[PDB]
Amino acid sequence: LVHVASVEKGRSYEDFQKVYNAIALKLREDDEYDNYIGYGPVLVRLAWHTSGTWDKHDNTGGSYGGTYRFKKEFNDPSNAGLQNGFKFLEPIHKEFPWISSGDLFSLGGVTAVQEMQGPKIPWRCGRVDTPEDTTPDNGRLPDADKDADYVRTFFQRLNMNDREVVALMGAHALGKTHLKRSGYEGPWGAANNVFTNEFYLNLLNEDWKLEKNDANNEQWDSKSGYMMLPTDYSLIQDPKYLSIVKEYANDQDKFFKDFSKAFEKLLENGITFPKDAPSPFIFKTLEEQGL
Ligand code: HEM
Repeated sequence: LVHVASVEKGRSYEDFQKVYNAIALKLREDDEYDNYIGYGPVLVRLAWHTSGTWDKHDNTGGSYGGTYRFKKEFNDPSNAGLQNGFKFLEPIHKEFPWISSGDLFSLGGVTAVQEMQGPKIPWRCGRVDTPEDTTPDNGRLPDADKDADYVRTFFQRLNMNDREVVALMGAHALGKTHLKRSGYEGPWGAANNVFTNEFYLNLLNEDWKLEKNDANNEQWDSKSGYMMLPTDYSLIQDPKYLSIVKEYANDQDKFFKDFSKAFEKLLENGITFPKDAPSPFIFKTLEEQGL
């Protein structure tokens, strides 16, 4: 199965910047969500989970088909809580019914990262909705209770290498774990709706204790009130990951650049872009537009 990007008919950069802007304005407006964290983090996670079902071996799953809209995928236990991101995007889709679902879910993530003062993420249009029977089964998203070997092997299926994995994990600066949603509780840091390299700094610099939470799962906790999942912590247990964590803790621009590449790649896995497709778009933030 080849998934060829097909530009929504007649649309160009300005159309998608209008969608960007509507997402960004609603992100600003709907600020109460999740104890005033706002929807940025869950939109980033929605983009990732709708992309991260991809299997490089047979091109099943991935962002192209926008299959999260079907009940098997929106009810994946691994996706618990993402319905909030979907509901956020609903009025956006109603205003711009021409955008594909995959394009909207992925654009939500780009918009969230950028509006949270993260790197620019080039974004390409052209995902096309595919039917219900193309929805990937549950179980393709990763477990959190595992070690570095798990993480490394997991991400090979998404064609990500060590640097790409450690960069992508930096998105765990954002938002928080919610006990009822996954069995883990707590934020990873203080700046959880501003995109920074704090995840790496906290991994290296907090004093972590291995504790059990109220769902009887182990997680790493600090006196500052932060947590790390076992898979996060694996990034400093494994010496290869550790080196990269230290790099990003010590170079914010490098983290931004590597995250941007890896996140675009994640959002584009499985899609074939014709030779004459438009170049990737780089959207202006609301701030850059004076909006
Ligand atoms: C080994 C890989 C990963 C594992 C096991 C993992 C696991 C988790 C878990 C358990 C949660 C908490 C869900 C909840 O209780 O609300 C979470 C939240 C989150 N993850 Fe991941 N994650 C991984 C990779 C990633 C990647 C690659 C990204 C995106 C680049 C990402 C972005 C997020 C965001 C932004 C949140 C916060 C969501 C919110 O506040 O609502 N994660 N992750």
